[PDB]
Amino acid sequence: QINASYQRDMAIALPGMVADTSKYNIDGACVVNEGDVLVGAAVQVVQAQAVDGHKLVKALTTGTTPYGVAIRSHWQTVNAQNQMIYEDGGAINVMTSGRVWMLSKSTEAPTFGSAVKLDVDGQEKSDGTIETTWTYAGGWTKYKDIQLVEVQLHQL
Amino acid sequence: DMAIALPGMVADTSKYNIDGACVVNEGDVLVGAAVQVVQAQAVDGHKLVKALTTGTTPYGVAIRSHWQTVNAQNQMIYEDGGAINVMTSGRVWMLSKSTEAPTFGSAVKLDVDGQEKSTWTYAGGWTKYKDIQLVEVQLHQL
Amino acid sequence: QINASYQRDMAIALPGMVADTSKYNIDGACVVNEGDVLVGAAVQVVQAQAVDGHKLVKALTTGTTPYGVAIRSHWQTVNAQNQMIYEDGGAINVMTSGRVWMLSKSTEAPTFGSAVKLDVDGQEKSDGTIETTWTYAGGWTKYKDIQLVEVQLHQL
Repeated sequence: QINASYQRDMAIALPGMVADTSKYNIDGACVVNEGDVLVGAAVQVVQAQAVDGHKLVKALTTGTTPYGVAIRSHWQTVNAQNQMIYEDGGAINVMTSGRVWMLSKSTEAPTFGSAVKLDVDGQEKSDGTIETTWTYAGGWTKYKDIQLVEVQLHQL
Repeated sequence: DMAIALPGMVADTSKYNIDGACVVNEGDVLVGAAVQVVQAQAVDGHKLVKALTTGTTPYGVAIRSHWQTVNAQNQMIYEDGGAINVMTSGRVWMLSKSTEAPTFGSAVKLDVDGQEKSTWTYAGGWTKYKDIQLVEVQLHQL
Repeated sequence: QINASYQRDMAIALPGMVADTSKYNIDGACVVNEGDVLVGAAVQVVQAQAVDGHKLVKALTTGTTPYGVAIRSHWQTVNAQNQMIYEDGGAINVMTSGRVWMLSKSTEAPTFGSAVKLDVDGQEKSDGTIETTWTYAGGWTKYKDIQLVEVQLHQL
């Protein structure tokens, strides 16, 4: 006959979400070429047009320098594979500097200020092959079986 | 006339970044001294700052604030257990122990107290105020 | 009689013009010393005043470190020699971070992300003897008998 009150907390992050409102820069004059990319994964630049002024990007592969991370957008993205993706032949929202949430494949929390190493598919890994100049921003969390890590980005 | 500058005060209005979600874990922090991140909580998002020690990587420089911190001394100080402003990118005046101005664009080195001994770079400002010998430092975020 | 209509396109850029509205930084507390500076060419620092605060700049020279690139302005520039120049003893708008259109004297288009090399006179050249931290941004065009190149400047 006694009443019961309960309490629940929200999750703090989603893949490809901008971590906070610090100094950031979005490179939005790019176009997806040769396939599709995942929100929360790194991309590489294929070529930059001399006159038209659009860069050509795709998912990261072996032996390629990353350029940025795709970020969430409720308008520019299409829903496929139960998640947000960017389809081929369309404008993309690439983040080049700032704090972002990234998909992870590691199993242990990282160290603040250490260098970020990626996997061959553009996802963070504690023992990846591709080396970057980015550093960890401190965040490390999970959303319903999806691991997320907070990454600091600076311009190339 | 007027004094030229004070420790912990931002030099110019160029690109700057200030992290206000921090707290002094232990001891007191002097305004205008470098700080380091002892522990960054993964979920809570707060950074525990401390005065620079031997063989550690600096993070930023504590700045002044007339409301966040008050003190009975002439010089401002951050008390233990209080929110702290730390600037991570931009030009700031800093405490120094050197006596001659170094070359412009040189890479500066930090003492064990958080001071400036004989990566951040020199910006070109070298003044004197009440025997403090401020130095102007450019901080980048890596 | 058959009616006719015509078409013509404008140019893309001008020497010394700011490329786009990405994150940039202009250092306006500078003074020109010992000579004239061409808009769209790199500059060097000869003395930074310790108390007054102004910086003394001049055209680039052999065995020196460049600081930035002067930009266009319709109020701070004098019209001499059928073009815009910065005269001696006047304030100059010097850019130290961002994308800019810069004078060039090479013959082949550059590759994205590679390092920039300068000539003795302060103009971009593919085999110059001066090393810079700057990179190429992909723009490469030509005004009337003038070559231009898009350059990304990082803060020194």
